[PDB]
Amino acid sequence: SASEEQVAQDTEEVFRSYVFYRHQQEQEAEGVAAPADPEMVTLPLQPSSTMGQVGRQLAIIGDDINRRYDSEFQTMLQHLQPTAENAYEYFTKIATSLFESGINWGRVVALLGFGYRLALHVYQHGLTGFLGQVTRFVVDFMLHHCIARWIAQRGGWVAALNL
Amino acid sequence: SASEEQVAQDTEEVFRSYVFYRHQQEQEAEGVAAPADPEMVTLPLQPSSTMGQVGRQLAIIGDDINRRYDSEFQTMLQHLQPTAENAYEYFTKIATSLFESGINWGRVVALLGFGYRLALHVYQHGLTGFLGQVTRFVVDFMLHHCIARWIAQRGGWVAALNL
Ligand SMILES: [Zn+2]
Repeated sequence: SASEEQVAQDTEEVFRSYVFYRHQQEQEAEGVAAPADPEMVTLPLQPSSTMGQVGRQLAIIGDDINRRYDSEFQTMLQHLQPTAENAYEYFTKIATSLFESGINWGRVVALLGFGYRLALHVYQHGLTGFLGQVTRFVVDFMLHHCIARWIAQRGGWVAALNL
Repeated sequence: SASEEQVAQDTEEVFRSYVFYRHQQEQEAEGVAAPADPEMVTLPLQPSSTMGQVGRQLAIIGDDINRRYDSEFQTMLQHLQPTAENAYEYFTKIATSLFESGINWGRVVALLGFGYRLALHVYQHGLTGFLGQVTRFVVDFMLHHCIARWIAQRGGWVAALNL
């Protein structure tokens, strides 16, 4: 019975954990061809917590289902400028488009995936210290766009461990 | 009878307008010794709107009452690093401290003033495209820390035109 508030708070850990494990997965799948981002290795993590577990499962299942959203995110970000303002504008546009026709778990994973790709792009183009900002983009968007409320209604982030 | 939501939305314009007029004021008071930030000149503005008027009044009255908060902000920011993460951490710490003992209009102006100084510091140390991010720091903090709710309870941002 996680409240909307609690779900909204949980998203920070879910996203950090998703980023960490997705990046570990990419390193496993790509080896030396994996895009480097040490920020994604050293971020705060609590692996055995529930939300740590959830982000990790979302990273594993996204490897399969998020493939097509990803391949585009990767093409369509190539053109983004590394300022905070461009980042935010681009984030808001894509995230709004993702949810225009409603919310489902696959689109939740897609948003996390987009956050991941956005954060990695801006880092590669020299904007350091911005991973926390993308996490904030995600947490806040999920809260104000009633994604947190939706999740809470499905049983909380813990409901994702079943996917 | 502006709702909490509406007040929260209004803060964007109030802050942009405050920044614009405060920066114009600084240029008037300091001339060539005024710190340069063209971002503060070219930001979106609607001068005859209510919130445009409110930000402008807050800029004028802050010139007198915010002097001592400011002089410190100016010293205490000198040490801040121009990453988004440092910015956010420093913003959150100071803004939380400002409101620890409650909310009043002078502390509202102080927060806008801090936003102003933070935005100008990071710009001067080379972080461009970050003014919108500081505006977002302000808007969101006011909403989640029940400042918007407080203002709404006082009659909305329009209640400030009397100060
Ligand atoms: Zn928010």
